[PDB]
Amino acid sequence: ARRPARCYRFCKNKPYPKSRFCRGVPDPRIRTFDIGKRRAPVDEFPVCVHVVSRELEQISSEALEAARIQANKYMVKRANKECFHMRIRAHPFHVLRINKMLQTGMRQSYGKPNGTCARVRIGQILLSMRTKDTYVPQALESLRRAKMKFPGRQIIVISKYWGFTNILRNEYEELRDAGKLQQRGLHVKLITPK
RNA sequence: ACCGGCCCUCCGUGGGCUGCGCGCGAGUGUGCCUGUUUGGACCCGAAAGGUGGUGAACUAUGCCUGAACAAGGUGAAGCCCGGGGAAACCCCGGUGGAGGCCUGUAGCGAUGCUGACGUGCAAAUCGCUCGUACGAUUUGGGUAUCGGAGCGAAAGACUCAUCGAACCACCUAGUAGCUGGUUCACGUCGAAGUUUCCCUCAGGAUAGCUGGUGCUUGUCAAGAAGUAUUGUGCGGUAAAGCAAAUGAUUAGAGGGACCUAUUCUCAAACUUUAAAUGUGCAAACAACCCAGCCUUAGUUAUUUUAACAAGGCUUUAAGAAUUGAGGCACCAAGUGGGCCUUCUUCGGUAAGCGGAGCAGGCGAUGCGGAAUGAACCGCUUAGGGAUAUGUGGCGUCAAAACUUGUGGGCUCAUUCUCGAUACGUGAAAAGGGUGUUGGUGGAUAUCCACCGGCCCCGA
RNA sequence: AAAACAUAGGUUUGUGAUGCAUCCAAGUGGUGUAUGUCGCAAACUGAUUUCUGCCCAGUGCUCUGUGUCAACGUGACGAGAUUCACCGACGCGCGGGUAAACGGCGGGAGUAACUAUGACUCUCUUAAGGUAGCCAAAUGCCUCGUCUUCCAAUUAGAGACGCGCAUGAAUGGAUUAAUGAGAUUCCCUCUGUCCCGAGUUACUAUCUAGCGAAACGACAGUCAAGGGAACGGACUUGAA
RNA sequence: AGUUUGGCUGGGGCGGCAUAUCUGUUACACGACAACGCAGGUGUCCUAAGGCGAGCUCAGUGGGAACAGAAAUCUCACGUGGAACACAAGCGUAAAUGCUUGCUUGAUUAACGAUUUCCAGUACGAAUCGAGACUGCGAAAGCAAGGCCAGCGAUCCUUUGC
RNA sequence: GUUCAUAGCGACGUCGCUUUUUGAUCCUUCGAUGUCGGCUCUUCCUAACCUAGCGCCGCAGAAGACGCUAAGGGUUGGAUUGUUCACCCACUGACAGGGAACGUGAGCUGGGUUUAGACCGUCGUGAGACAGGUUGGUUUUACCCUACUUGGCUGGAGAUUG
RNA sequence: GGGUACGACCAUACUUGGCCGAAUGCACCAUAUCCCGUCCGAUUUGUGAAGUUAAGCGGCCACAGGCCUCGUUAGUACGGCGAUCAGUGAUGGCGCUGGAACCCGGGGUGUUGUACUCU
RNA sequence: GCCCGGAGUCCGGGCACCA
Ligand SMILES: [K+]
Ligand SMILES: [K+]
Ligand SMILES: [K+]
Ligand SMILES: [K+]
Ligand SMILES: [K+]
Ligand SMILES: [K+]
Ligand SMILES: [K+]
Ligand SMILES: [K+]
Ligand SMILES: [K+]
Ligand SMILES: [K+]
Ligand SMILES: [K+]
Ligand SMILES: [K+]
Ligand SMILES: [K+]
Ligand SMILES: [Mg+2]
Ligand SMILES: [Mg+2]
Ligand SMILES: [Mg+2]
Ligand SMILES: [Mg+2]
Ligand SMILES: [Mg+2]
Ligand SMILES: [Mg+2]
Ligand SMILES: [Mg+2]
Ligand SMILES: [Mg+2]
Ligand SMILES: [Mg+2]
Ligand SMILES: [Mg+2]
Ligand SMILES: [Mg+2]
Ligand SMILES: [Mg+2]
Ligand SMILES: [Mg+2]
Ligand SMILES: [Mg+2]
Ligand SMILES: [Mg+2]
Ligand SMILES: [Mg+2]
Ligand SMILES: [Mg+2]
Ligand SMILES: [Mg+2]
Ligand SMILES: [Mg+2]
Ligand SMILES: [Mg+2]
Ligand SMILES: [Mg+2]
Ligand SMILES: [Mg+2]
Ligand SMILES: [Mg+2]
Ligand SMILES: [Mg+2]
Ligand SMILES: [Mg+2]
Ligand SMILES: [Mg+2]
Ligand SMILES: [Mg+2]
Ligand SMILES: [Mg+2]
Ligand SMILES: [Mg+2]
Ligand SMILES: [Mg+2]
Ligand SMILES: [Mg+2]
Ligand SMILES: [Mg+2]
Ligand SMILES: [Mg+2]
Ligand SMILES: [Mg+2]
Ligand SMILES: [Mg+2]
Ligand SMILES: [Mg+2]
Ligand SMILES: [Mg+2]
Ligand SMILES: [Mg+2]
Ligand SMILES: [Mg+2]
Ligand SMILES: [Mg+2]
Ligand SMILES: [Mg+2]
Ligand SMILES: [Mg+2]
Ligand SMILES: [Mg+2]
Ligand SMILES: [Mg+2]
Ligand SMILES: [Mg+2]
Ligand SMILES: [Mg+2]
Ligand SMILES: [Mg+2]
Ligand SMILES: [Mg+2]
Ligand SMILES: [Mg+2]
Ligand SMILES: [Mg+2]
Ligand code: NA
Ligand code: NA
Ligand code: NA
Ligand code: NA
Ligand code: NA
Ligand code: NA
Ligand code: NA
Ligand code: NA
Ligand code: NA
Repeated sequence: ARRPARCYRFCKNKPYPKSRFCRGVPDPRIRTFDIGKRRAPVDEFPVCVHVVSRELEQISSEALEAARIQANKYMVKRANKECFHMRIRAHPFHVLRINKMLQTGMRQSYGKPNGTCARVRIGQILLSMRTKDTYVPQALESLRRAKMKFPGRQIIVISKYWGFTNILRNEYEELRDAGKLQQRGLHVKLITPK
C-alpha cells in the first residue's frame, strides 16, 4: 500500500518534475480531465460554478481521480448525462520520493520516485463545471460531495462570467447580436479593428 | 651608480637578471625574563624487549633398592571315576582354581545434590551419595631430564599458591599524540572551536582571534569609518511567461493523419522581462588647472603626441552628510570536539535527527521577569543611599486597584472535573449543533440560503 | 570425566652401519645402539564381522639424457683500471611413477493404451562425474517435512520414505554381543515433586555472663507532579 | 628470528570513493558556502584533428528528372544556425571559431620580465600580457611560439644535451 | 444486503489517536545500572470476555449482531517445545487485552543465549570461521539509612518559652 | 530637392505585397586575342558600348506582421526591518518603508560625418 | 632488464630488481 496522505501534505521541496534527470516515474492515476458533453457550443451552457482552494498544499493524483468519479456519478444519477460539462484544472506534475529501508540507516538516503501530485495555491481554481440554469441545485450538491475527497479547505462559488468564457454574463448576448464576438471552440474572442 | 656571478644584441656613454651586496660603520662582553631543542626534563602509571644467574621438597616422566592390598560370587585348562559306540569319538558326576572377571573393606579417586560454607575450619574445605579395588595397581628413600627450555596415555596440562613462555637482580625513573594531579593575594586587559598541509580524523605545523614591549606622529585629524547622499558601473534570485525560443502537457474549432489560430495546466539542472536587500569606484594638497621652458636613443612623413622635469598664476544656491586620533613593527600564549535561535535553505514520513547562509547569543555571566528551565523577555554587572523606570504584574499565598472606573459587550462548560502569561506543536483535526449572540442576499404582512464570535460533540 | 586420549588389530614410509633418525658453540664429542630387517626410526586409522569403488588434471613426494642459473678457471682489445668471449654443478624446466600422499567425485530437454512417474533417447561438459551402503541421523536451510505407532491431547520418542541447502567408504562406510558416575523416550513399583499443606526433634537465631571484628563510610536520608544531562534526598508548586 | 598487514564512514565490517581533479544545479541576481546531496566526465587522442590565405554555407523543408521506390544522383527556392567544432557539460561563432582546398612546421628558441587561478597570498598543474632570434601564410594590415578553458608529479639517486 | 446507501457492512479517497511491534537517531551510562523464559506477589489502565442496568435490529420464541453508563468482583486443569509465541484435549458464567526500568536474580531456578574441552556439515592451503546442529560446563555479601510488618518507653496548645 | 565612394550608431533601418521614378550616376548589358580561373567566361578575370529601366536601387502606401516609445496592468505580485501579532496548523494581515512583468491601448517607422558632384 | 628458442617482430620460457 501507499503511505497515508498526511506524509505529503505540505509544499516543502522544490517542484522536481519528470524530465531527463528523473526517469523511472510511475504513471499518474488520473488520465482524463474532462467529463460530460465536451462538444457543446459556448451558447448552450451559460452558468459556471467553481471550487477554489484556500490553502497552499499538495493534492495527490489519486484524490483527483476519486473526485472525478464521484462528481460524474452524482450528476448522471440525479440529472441527464449531457446536461453539463466539467473540467479539472490541476495537473499532477510534481514527483514524490520514498526512501525504502544492503546498507542500513540514513546513509545514502536519497529516495526513488513513487507517485505524483499537484501543487495548488491560495485562490486557485481546482474544478470548473458549466451547465444550464435549471440544474444548479444538482451541480452544487455534486461539487459538495466531490470536495470531500480533497484535503484542506475549499469554497464553492458561482462565477460572474458566461461559462468558461472571459465575457461578463449579462453583456454576452449584446455582443452576440452585434457581431463583435468570434467563436473558436469553447471560448470566444473579442473582435477589434486591427 | 658601484662590487661579485649568469647572460643577450644590430657590439654601445646598449640591454636584463641575481646576492644573507655596498650606498660615512654597530658591534661585543655580562646580568635577567620569556620562547624553541636535547637530556629522567612538571609529578605518578602499561601490555612488552634484552643480559646474567636460582629452582624437579608442589607437580610431569624414566631408573635403583624396599613396603602393601579384609570378606564373598562365578567357576577356564589339566586330572579321576563311570556310561554309550564297530569305529571315529560323544555324555554325566567330581576335582582343580584361571581371569588388565563381578559384589565389597583399607587404599587410590571425585559423579550428583548444581546440598553446607561462601568477610569459611579451609587463598578449594565439610556431609551423604558415587568410580575402582591382583593390576596399564598404590606407596617411602635415592638418582636422572628445564626456560624459547624440560616433561606430557595430549587438557596448552604441569615445572614450589606463579605458565599461550617460571623465579631473582640488572639495562630501567623503559616509551606513552592517552587517564589522574599540579600549593599565596589584589590590579590592568582578555579569546577560539575557523583556513591550508600532514598514514592526517582523541595530535601537530600554518594564518586568524589575544597580551606585552613599543616606534613615528598629531591634537581638530594624514593612508580614518561594518553608516548615509550624489554621480557612475556590475547582476539573473523572488516575481512573471508559455497567446515568445528549449522541455512537458489538456481540449474544442476552421481548412483519421496533417496545417492555421487559439485554449487548460507546469520547470533546481527553461527563459524574452525583471525587483527589494546587495556589490565596485569617485567626492581635493605627495592634488587639479593656466601660461611659458628644458630633456629623450619613445610615436609620427614632420609638426603633433608620450614620458621626466624646472621657474610663475589660480584654487580647501538646490534637503547637499556627521562621527573622530592616523600609520608602522617585534616577541609570545591559549584555541584548532562546539551548541542554540529569528529569517533563507538541502536529505528524510518525521525527530530534542543529519548538513549549510547572513546575523545575534550561550560556552566565559550573573541580576530582574515568564511558578520551575544554558540559549526566551528586560537589562548587561567597583562598595553604598535617595529618586524614576524596563519586562511582568495589582483576590490570598505575595509588594501593588483594603476586589479601581461615576466603561462596553460575549460565555454556563457532569468523574483526567469550561477557560485563563508568547517561545512552549510544553495537546489536537476532518466533520457536526433548532445552544446563544451578530452579519449578508432574497421573498411577506414572518420564511429561505450563506458567513462569523463564544460554547458543546468528535476526545 | 565426555562421544576426548590411549589400546589390541590394520596399513604405509626410510634404512645393510663410511647407514636411517638425530643432540650439539667445539673435539678421535652424544642418543635409538649392551642394537642388526621376527630390528630400529617416522606417519595414519582404531576390537571382532563384512567391505574398502572412480580420479595423477592442481599441490606435494619421487625416478632418468640438454634450455637456463654462481663463483673458480681459459683467452683476447688496451699503457692499465675497466670490458668482452668461452667453460661452468645441484636445482628449475622437459619425460615417467604415486591417493591406507593433501584432496576431489555434473547440468539441461523430450519420452509408456486415464493421469502420474520415466526403464528409453538426445544434448552441453569433467582429471573423474558419488559405486556398495546409510539418513530430517551428534550431519536437512525450507521444517513443528510426509505416513504409521505410542496419548484424551505430543515442535518429543520409535518404525518407514529420500533430487541428500551441504551423507558416503583407513579425511574410513555399514553392523555389532559384552561393557558405561556418557545423551534420549516409554512402562511397572514407589513415594510430600505436586493437589495443599500439618505436627515433632537436635543445633542456631532470640535473652544473659565473659570476649569481641570486618565490609562500607562526600554530606545525608518521607512523597506526588514539573522541568532538568530526556528515571531527584536536596531545586519549583502541593501533600505529610 | 624481526617487522608489517591504508583512510573516510549516521558504530565497525562488506559495499562505495564523496582520497588528485573538470561541467551544470543545490547556492539565497558581487565573490565565497556543506552532506556516502542530484546529473555527468578525467589518466587518453591528433604531422594533422597544429599555422595561415582563399573560396564556400550548415541541419532541414518544398517543387521537379529512365530504371529509382520513404530513402542513390542532378536542379531551383526558402532556410538567425534548429548543424559542426575528437571526448562530459556550459559559453561562443555565418563572406566564421564551421566545410573544402593550397602552402607549411610558431607543437622551435625564447637573456631566472610581470601577472591570474588554489592560496599561507607557499609549491605543483593550467592560463594571461610582454621583450629578443629565426621563420610560416598572406598583395597587405595582420595572425601564429599547439589543438581556449580537465588530460598530471618534490628531496636523494640514475641517465641525456650544451 | 428478495426491494432498501447507512439493521449489519462499506470500495475509490481523506482526517486522526496510541506507544502493548519493528524501524530511524545516538542525548545519559564502558574506574560495570547483573542481559531470555518460568515460579511467587501486589497494584494500576480500559479499547468490556463473564457478572449489574439499558437502547437498537433483516429482535415472533431460543440463540445472537451493534451501541451506552460502568474496571466493584472474576478470568482455569493438561500433552509437545528453553521458549514469549503456537497448536490440540477438557471444564466453565468466562476462560478479555495491557502497564509498572520490555515489574520482580543481595527472591528462586539456570533449560536457552555467550568463554575455556570435544564431535559433525559447509568454508579456508593453514592457524581457524559459521546470527548452523550437538553434548558438558562455580549464580557471592545486609549487622547501615529509608520503606513495610509487628513490639515497647515518653513529653507536648506561645506544639517544649509568656 | 538628389547621386556616388568611404563610414559611425547597428530593425524608428527588418520581412511581404503594390505603385512611381527629371537629370548626373549606379546598374542590367556585348564579347573571350591577351592576364587569369573553371566540368561549364554561371561565378571569377581581361577588353567594348550595341540596347533597357524589366530587375537590382531610391521614394510612397498597406485597420500588414515585427521593432521603438508612452500609458495601463498596479501601489497589484514580490521585498528589507518590527511585534509576549492573529491562527491547532497551513499561512496571513498590520506598522515604518522600496516597488515589478506579460496581455492590452495611443503614437512612430532611421539619424548623421568626410570628399567629388547634379538640379 | 639478461640469455635464449620459436614467429623488423610477437609469444613461450629460466634468471635480475635503491628514483
Ligand atoms: K625541560
Ligand atoms: K622454583
Ligand atoms: K577366584
Ligand atoms: K560398582
Ligand atoms: K591546528
Ligand atoms: K570419563
Ligand atoms: K568418568
Ligand atoms: K568414560
Ligand atoms: K597402531
Ligand atoms: K571395519
Ligand atoms: K549479653
Ligand atoms: K555480656
Ligand atoms: K554476652
Ligand atoms: Mg497506519
Ligand atoms: Mg615505569
Ligand atoms: Mg621489538
Ligand atoms: Mg621428588
Ligand atoms: Mg568391581
Ligand atoms: Mg553448591
Ligand atoms: Mg572405597
Ligand atoms: Mg584448545
Ligand atoms: Mg617521570
Ligand atoms: Mg585533569
Ligand atoms: Mg574588559
Ligand atoms: Mg605522506
Ligand atoms: Mg519562480
Ligand atoms: Mg596552532
Ligand atoms: Mg570548554
Ligand atoms: Mg544573559
Ligand atoms: Mg498585598
Ligand atoms: Mg568435576
Ligand atoms: Mg577394524
Ligand atoms: Mg570401528
Ligand atoms: Mg592428482
Ligand atoms: Mg578441505
Ligand atoms: Mg569412464
Ligand atoms: Mg537426509
Ligand atoms: Mg536431530
Ligand atoms: Mg513426555
Ligand atoms: Mg527416524
Ligand atoms: Mg560432501
Ligand atoms: Mg578410498
Ligand atoms: Mg566426512
Ligand atoms: Mg565394567
Ligand atoms: Mg561414563
Ligand atoms: Mg518523587
Ligand atoms: Mg541520590
Ligand atoms: Mg547573494
Ligand atoms: Mg554568486
Ligand atoms: Mg575566412
Ligand atoms: Mg589543456
Ligand atoms: Mg616574437
Ligand atoms: Mg591558444
Ligand atoms: Mg557508575
Ligand atoms: Mg553494581
Ligand atoms: Mg541495582
Ligand atoms: Mg514498553
Ligand atoms: Mg525486566
Ligand atoms: Mg543473583
Ligand atoms: Mg530472571
Ligand atoms: Mg532485585
Ligand atoms: Mg548445552
Ligand atoms: Mg525582539
Ligand atoms: Na526537503
Ligand atoms: Na577386576
Ligand atoms: Na578526553
Ligand atoms: Na579415539
Ligand atoms: Na601429481
Ligand atoms: Na546413492
Ligand atoms: Na521425531
Ligand atoms: Na577506520
Ligand atoms: Na468505555
